Amino acid sequence: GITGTWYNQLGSTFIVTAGADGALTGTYESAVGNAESRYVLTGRYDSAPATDGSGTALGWTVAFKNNYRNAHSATTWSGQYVGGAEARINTQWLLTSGTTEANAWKSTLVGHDTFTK
Amino acid sequence: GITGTWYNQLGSTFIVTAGADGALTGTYESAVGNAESRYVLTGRYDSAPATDGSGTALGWTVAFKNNYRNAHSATTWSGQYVGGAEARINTQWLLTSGTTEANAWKSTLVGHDTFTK
Amino acid sequence: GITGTWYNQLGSTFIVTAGADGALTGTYESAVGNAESRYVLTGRYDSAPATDGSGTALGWTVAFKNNYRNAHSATTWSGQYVGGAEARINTQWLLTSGTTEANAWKSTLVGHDTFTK
Amino acid sequence: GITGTWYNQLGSTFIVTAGADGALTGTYESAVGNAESRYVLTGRYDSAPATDGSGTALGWTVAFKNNYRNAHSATTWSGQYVGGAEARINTQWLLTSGTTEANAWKSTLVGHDTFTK
Ligand SMILES: O=C(O)CCCC[C@@H]1SC[C@@H]2NC(=O)N[C@@H]21
Ligand SMILES: O=C(O)CCCC[C@@H]1SC[C@@H]2NC(=O)N[C@@H]21
Ligand SMILES: O=C(O)CCCC[C@@H]1SC[C@@H]2NC(=O)N[C@@H]21
Ligand SMILES: O=C(O)CCCC[C@H]1SC[C@@H]2NC(=O)N[C@@H]21
Repeated sequence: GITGTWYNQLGSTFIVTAGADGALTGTYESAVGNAESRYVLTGRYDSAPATDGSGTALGWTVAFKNNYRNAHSATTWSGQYVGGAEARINTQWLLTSGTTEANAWKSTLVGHDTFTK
Repeated sequence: GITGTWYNQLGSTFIVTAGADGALTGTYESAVGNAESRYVLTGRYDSAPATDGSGTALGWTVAFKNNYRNAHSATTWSGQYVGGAEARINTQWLLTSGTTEANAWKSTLVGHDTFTK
Repeated sequence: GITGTWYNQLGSTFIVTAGADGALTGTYESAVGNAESRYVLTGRYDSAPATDGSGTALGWTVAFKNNYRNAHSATTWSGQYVGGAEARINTQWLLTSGTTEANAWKSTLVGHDTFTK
Repeated sequence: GITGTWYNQLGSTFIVTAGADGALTGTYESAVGNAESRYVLTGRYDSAPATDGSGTALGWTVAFKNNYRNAHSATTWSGQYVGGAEARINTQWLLTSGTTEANAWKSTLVGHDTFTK
């Protein structure tokens, strides 16, 4: 279900593997922003969701540093996986950049991503 | 540095190790909500931040499922390590609960936690 | 342009008048939550947006109290208006409920609504 | 108890009057950002809050355009008034800037301000 290759609305690619333990591991490639090639991701998901048609809560983090460049930022996605013919992962994210103390009021962007297979 | 035992304004406890690879691993114990005992966390951080006075960007995730309890929820903290006169982690977070499609509009809480050692 | 009747993805109805002052006034009707009938809204908008084809910044508030009921809550929508053939208002919102101090950590939901005519 | 002159952690100044209907009217002056002098604000508040110790839900908007400047941006504050010894208004905010479609993913900042009398 959650494991596989997903794409959002900006065209970024989320490649993820959901493990026994509730662990998420894989790779993120952004189509936008100060980003090039793939980045490591890690996260967690609820490995025993409610049985009432509820979705599956999950979240993951990407620090946008790889061998090619470093944006000095990290993003976390919070959302849920909804399985089925039209499987989706619906999220909201927070992108925090390293700022000085004086600019910290402006260090965090908020947005929402929708991923489909 | 980031490795260590941190507490937030609620009294929750964040125990982390920062790997040289940009990995964050540890446990989280919440003082509030539908939680008891400790939860695995996993995250990422900028392992080569700027030194221009800027903080260190980081994020992590906790799914609130352990051997004791399952809240069917996942929270992500996005923020930055500030190495001022005091060690501090300022974050904003997103908590998403598993919900049916009907209730998805009301699935996600947002807040802000500050951590000191 | 902004002035008109708008509907979001949940089926809520936003009727507003954009004033010369940069004032937004109207009524809001939610299809979801603890709400019946129309509610008073007020907001503001950039009455002189960039000419580069950027959208128009705006926001508005609704306290969910009227003669029918009082949810002891208030939402604020923050976003931009984009004109043309398929004019749209894309927003993110914050919904804060009155709580005790002990429960302030869970007082605020976050979401996103997209409005069309 | 909401009416009056408030200051936040950044040094911004917030002058409000709460109307009986449940209106919020006033001016806002920002210590930071692409801002100078006063800005009209407007908003709503729960004029009939619970009487169990809960705060009063409120919200307000500021479009950062005035005689002096236009940032092509709007901020909304959502949160609650905690009355008593140290009157507080705890908020979270969304700041949206007019952008083109291409940059829309990065148009919104999120933050939180604490105001005191
Ligand atoms: O009630 C649940 O669903 C478990 C949530 C755990 C508590 C939340 S996570 C964000 C915030 N920071 C904390 O230390 N506790 C709350
Ligand atoms: O339940 C309440 O506290 C009052 C109803 C709030 C409904 C919310 S406001 C954000 C979202 N957009 C809508 O059109 N309805 C919901
Ligand atoms: O720079 C702009 O686009 C306009 C000024 C922005 C000031 C922001 S609004 C949120 C935060 N709280 C404040 O008191 N000031 C900043
Ligand atoms: O700081 C940067 O510019 C690098 C990261 C790129 C931004 C992101 S993360 C949220 C959004 N979703 C997505 O696929 N790309 C952008």
